[PDB]
Amino acid sequence: LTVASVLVLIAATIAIIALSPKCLDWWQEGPMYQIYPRSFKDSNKDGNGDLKGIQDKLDYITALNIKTVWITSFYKSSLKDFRYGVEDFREVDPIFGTMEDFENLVAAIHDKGLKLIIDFIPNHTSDKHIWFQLSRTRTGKYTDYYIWHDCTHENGKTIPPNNWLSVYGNSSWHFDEVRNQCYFHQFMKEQPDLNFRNPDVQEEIKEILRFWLTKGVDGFSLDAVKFLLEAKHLRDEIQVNKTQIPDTVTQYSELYHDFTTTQVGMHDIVRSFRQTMDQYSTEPGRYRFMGTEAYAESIDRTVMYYGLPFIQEADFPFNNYLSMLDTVSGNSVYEVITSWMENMPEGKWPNWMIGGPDSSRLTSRLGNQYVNVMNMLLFTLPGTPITYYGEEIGMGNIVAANLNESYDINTLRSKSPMQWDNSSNAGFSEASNTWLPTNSDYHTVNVDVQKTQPRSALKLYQDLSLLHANELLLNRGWFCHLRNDSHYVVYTRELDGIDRIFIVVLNFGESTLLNLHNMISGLPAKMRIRLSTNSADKGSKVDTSGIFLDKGEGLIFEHNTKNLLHRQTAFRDRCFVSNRACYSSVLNILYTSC
Amino acid sequence: LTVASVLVLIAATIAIIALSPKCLDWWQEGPMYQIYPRSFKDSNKDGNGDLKGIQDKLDYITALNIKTVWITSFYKSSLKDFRYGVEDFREVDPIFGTMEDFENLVAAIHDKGLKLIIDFIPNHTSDKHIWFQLSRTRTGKYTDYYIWHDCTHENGKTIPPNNWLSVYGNSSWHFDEVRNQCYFHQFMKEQPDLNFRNPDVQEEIKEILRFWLTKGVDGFSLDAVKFLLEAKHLRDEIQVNKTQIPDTVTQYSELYHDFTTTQVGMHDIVRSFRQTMDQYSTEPGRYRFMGTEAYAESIDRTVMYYGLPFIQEADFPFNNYLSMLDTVSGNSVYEVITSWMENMPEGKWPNWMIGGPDSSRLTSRLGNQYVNVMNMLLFTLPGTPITYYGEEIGMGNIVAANLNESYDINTLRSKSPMQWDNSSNAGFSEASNTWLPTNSDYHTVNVDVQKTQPRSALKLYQDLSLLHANELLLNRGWFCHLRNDSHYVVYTRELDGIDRIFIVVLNFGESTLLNLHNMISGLPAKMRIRLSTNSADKGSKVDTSGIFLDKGEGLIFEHNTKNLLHRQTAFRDRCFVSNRACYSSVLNILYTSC
Ligand SMILES: *[C@@H]1O[C@H](CO)[C@@H](O)[C@H](O)[C@H]1NC(C)=O
Ligand SMILES: *[C@@H]1O[C@H](CO)[C@@H](O)[C@H](O)[C@H]1NC(C)=O
Ligand SMILES: *[C@@H]1O[C@H](CO)[C@@H](O)[C@H](O)[C@H]1NC(C)=O
Ligand SMILES: *[C@@H]1O[C@H](CO)[C@@H](O)[C@H](O)[C@H]1NC(C)=O
Ligand SMILES: *[C@@H]1O[C@H](CO)[C@@H](O)[C@H](O)[C@H]1NC(C)=O
Ligand SMILES: *[C@@H]1O[C@H](CO)[C@@H](O)[C@H](O)[C@H]1NC(C)=O
Ligand SMILES: *[C@@H]1O[C@H](CO)[C@@H](O)[C@H](O)[C@H]1NC(C)=O
Ligand SMILES: *[C@@H]1O[C@H](CO)[C@@H](O)[C@H](O)[C@H]1NC(C)=O
Ligand SMILES: [Ca+2]
Ligand SMILES: [Ca+2]
Repeated sequence: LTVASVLVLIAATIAIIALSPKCLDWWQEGPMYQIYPRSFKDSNKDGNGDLKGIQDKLDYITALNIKTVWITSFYKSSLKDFRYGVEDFREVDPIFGTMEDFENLVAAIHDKGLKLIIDFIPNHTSDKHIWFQLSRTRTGKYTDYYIWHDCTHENGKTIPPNNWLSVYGNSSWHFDEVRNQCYFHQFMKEQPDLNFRNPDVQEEIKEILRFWLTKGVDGFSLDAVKFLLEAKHLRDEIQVNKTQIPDTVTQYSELYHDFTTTQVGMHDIVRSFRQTMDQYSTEPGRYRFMGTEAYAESIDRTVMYYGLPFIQEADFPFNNYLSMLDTVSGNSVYEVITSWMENMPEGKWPNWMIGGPDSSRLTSRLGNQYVNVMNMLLFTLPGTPITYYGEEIGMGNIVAANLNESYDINTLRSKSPMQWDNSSNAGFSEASNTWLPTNSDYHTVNVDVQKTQPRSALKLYQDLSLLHANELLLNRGWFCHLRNDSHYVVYTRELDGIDRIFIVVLNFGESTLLNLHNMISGLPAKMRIRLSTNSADKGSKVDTSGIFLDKGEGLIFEHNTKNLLHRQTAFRDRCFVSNRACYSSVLNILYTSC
Repeated sequence: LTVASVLVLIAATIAIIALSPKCLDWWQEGPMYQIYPRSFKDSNKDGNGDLKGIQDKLDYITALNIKTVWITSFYKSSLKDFRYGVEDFREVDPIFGTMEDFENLVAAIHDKGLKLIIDFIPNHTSDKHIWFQLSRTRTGKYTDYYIWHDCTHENGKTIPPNNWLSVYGNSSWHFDEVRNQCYFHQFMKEQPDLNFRNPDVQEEIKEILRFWLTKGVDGFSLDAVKFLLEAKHLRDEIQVNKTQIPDTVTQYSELYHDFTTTQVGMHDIVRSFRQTMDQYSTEPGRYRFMGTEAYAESIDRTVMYYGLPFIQEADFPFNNYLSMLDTVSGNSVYEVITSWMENMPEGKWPNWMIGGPDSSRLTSRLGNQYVNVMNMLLFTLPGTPITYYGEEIGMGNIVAANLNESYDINTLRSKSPMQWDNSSNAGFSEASNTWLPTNSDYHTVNVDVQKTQPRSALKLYQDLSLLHANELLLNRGWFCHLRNDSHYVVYTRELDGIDRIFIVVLNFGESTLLNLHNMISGLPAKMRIRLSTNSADKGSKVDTSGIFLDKGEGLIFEHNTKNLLHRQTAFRDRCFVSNRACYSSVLNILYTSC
């Protein structure tokens, strides 16, 4: 009998190994906390943030159950704004420390189990770059590193070869008196676009990627992908106003950009970036993440960066939606969620971010009442929640100050220093005359004040990430949304074998009442609030038929049943999942077939 | 001692297996002989060629050392010309036999060691197709199988949504009175373009590919790849003449086609076609070939179909060059060869074809004197030589006849029936009033006459394919061309370890004399002609300094030396190879490292 029982065990183990799904990578589980390196924490007492200040506050990052950091671009740049025109990719600016300060930051990050991500701008460079200074003199192989074209430039003004306009001004062809030819920049006067059609240039970007990968940056995040390649035929773009007179079109909005955005072969360059990073992802635990971050485009063009089922391009493109939305309601939020889940290919991992560097703050664009409900929506979605720095608490925008450095007046309100304490400059730096004035109402909004008091908008961010990390329904579960309303958004998170669902209700309306008996069938007489926007109500009792919800109010309901909505014939076109799996309570393991 | 000698043998075998390069596939070695199914051979005595007639003449195909057939598109088509508008992809027309006649043809081909290739047109369909007849009525899923757009069509004339013109006429948007909407065809009034943005349509093409792959067609050959996808924004194309008045542009030449050719995502559809055929290529000997056949475009766009080093797209695109060349000289032929070898990525397999269906005959475009020299150029190049039907001998064009069927007046001169015998209709068919009049001078030009007489332009095609198949220098060897001349084209074929080179000299001039001592160094006082255009110098003696060459004269010199040009520092930018390998005379095996 034992001789049969010994193989029945080996057959059981080989079945578990064959039925166990692939474990979620570090970029799939755990939220991200995007950090601005200049407005997070200062250590050397100079006025600007540094990489050492992020290492000192590393314990606070783990306190929020954060997995990845995604530090914003920190390079030796002559232009700190406008897509971060870099003049030296291998070196770091005098600010943010030195190369040794960066090596100690990534090492301390790996000791606490965290992951790092750095921004990468392969599209353009700076005017002070060693490649551009050698290109104007036609020195060696660098003579064709940029898009150069012969243009006429007489006594008074320059004439571009075409009407191609830059995103931040006029005349995206500028003339220089050294090379006597116009160069294509498309972003700014001091940001020449790096010609990617040169095989030498495409290989030079590989050396920059491998340089940081050996340091252990644990992935990249491309900035401008759709501006890589342009049309070889320097033809004029189609104007939006056909009757418009020429010599007047100077705005990037009044022009159809069909020859300077998303050209043939642009994705193949993105496909080659993943192939280079794949050489460093051979380790079982050391996987490399790659983000495209293509903003200001339609939904069908964003989902193209996910790749094809037979060729890998990128893990996921950064979800620009939910950030440009100024006025939120039941229909605007529902349209954004369905636009991403319906256009994304199946088996991919979505993502969501409420705010970012080039966007207004949450409480300044939506309001202080929507800070709690938007944080729950970020953690109750199947995608990877991405959080901006200072977004876990309610940090308002600041007025535009006149800085001597070349910085964008707009989109600078989000670069305010992090409010740590209630001391001078909100504890961001012990020095005076900081690079940006700290927000005025910092004595009432800071990490130290919100930690000591209950019912604050800091504990809600803590237990949401804890609920997202501990519970398996939020990590890898189905997403079944319930129709469309203008005063409430309700969706259900479920998984096979759990015998328990999560009902998330977000108001986004005007203090209306919800009847849960009209949306989901089979709910009992009473249901418990697992997580309330106002902590004073967690673990309370509310009946389904009639729920009092305020403006900025959101609830999470935990119901025990084996009546998952994803199994019913009605909820088949409104249920999405990335990794279909079945849970087993008896044998605590993940199953594919069930 | 023996205990050490036994492992020294195993170490030798495991070294040979590890150093042996990959064997050349069936599409890399052996020439192709493209056959027109309607003008090759008739069996049922009806007037038109059939697939059974190709089976009867299969022994002649093997007599030319031909590896692949590449039968031109033979489907149930309502339009036999203009890119072969098909109305039924799963069935065959009444002509060319039935489905059983095709199954007996592919089976007889595999018995003689030959390979088959069929043409595939996934771009468009016919008006009588079951998909188009079901699309005009909006019946089920077929309502979006074609590019439909709402257009105005009042009493007198239709108005297209844009100025997009077809390749064969005006107004590539036509109106139908059933669906009351304009459909996009881009080729002809009865050739609606199949909308590929529909996930259903892209999957329906997979079922057509798998249908023929189970029959054993041994690969496909796509017809129109650059016309698959179009721009979703129905914007007007840029006119070549800016001052041109609208309502007059009706020619495909006077318009820049930037929104209807080579769109973003077109290659991804081609990448998916190879992924479907890869499921049938798992066998070691049963490999599937895929050709793109993108004509009328630049060289940088044609080499993009070769694929990337990390994703396979196609084996090789069909080389449209060397066919549009009407007047041949030393510079026109040299530019074509260098344009393909310099733009093609390394490790790929090139190709060459002198003529085709949509091109004039060789002796009618170049002359009867250039028939012999162009056949040698096809077999002395590293690519896969592709030969049109009737091209091995000198077959002239015919005058344009008025046929009752919808056929193109031009490009029909190449569809003349094959001249087999000197009987009625040149032995093509025993019936009268054939579909196309056989060329008049068939009593002097036929396969039977050229076989019995020596010094004909049929034996030169036989021993060239024999020399290309037997000798390894022509199969997989280096290609080092010697500078540029206007009265002779000289290149050298060599391989490491052979200790012997092949010097090919083609005149393409006006009966000039060549001094071989000025081009290649190290040649002896006398050299032998392995293969000559005029089959009389085969084994003669000619000194290097001074060689008498006529207008249509070509020579192959076989020199024994270990001074290969590809090893010298001067001939490094003019030497190309696909599979770099080293030969060993002692051990008759192929080596990678040497
Ligand atoms: C165009 O050039 C002029 C001259 O500097 C400048 O004042 C103007 O701001 C430019 N247009 C835009 C939109 O920046
Ligand atoms: C822009 O379009 C409008 C037509 O609606 C008209 O003002 C004109 O065609 C254009 N404006 C100017 C100043 O030309
Ligand atoms: C800062 O916080 C501490 C404790 O919360 C408090 O005692 C102190 O009065 C505060 N100082 C200012 C300037 O707000
Ligand atoms: C739901 O969506 C449709 C179209 O988007 C809209 O017409 C309808 O008013 C919406 N229903 C509610 C309750 O908002
Ligand atoms: C345009 O339409 C007219 C009407 O049939 C036709 O005669 C003409 O041939 C068309 N143009 C071309 C280039 O075919
Ligand atoms: C085409 O271009 C030429 C200018 O070279 C001129 O004839 C005109 O602009 C165009 N022709 C017509 C008939 O409009
Ligand atoms: C055809 O060929 C045979 C042998 O070559 C010859 O005897 C006969 O006279 C020829 N007939 C015609 C009509 O050319
Ligand atoms: C070779 O090519 C160059 C440019 O294509 C041309 O100027 C030159 O005349 C050519 N030399 C000969 C002998 O044809
Ligand atoms: Ca660029
Ligand atoms: Ca099409």
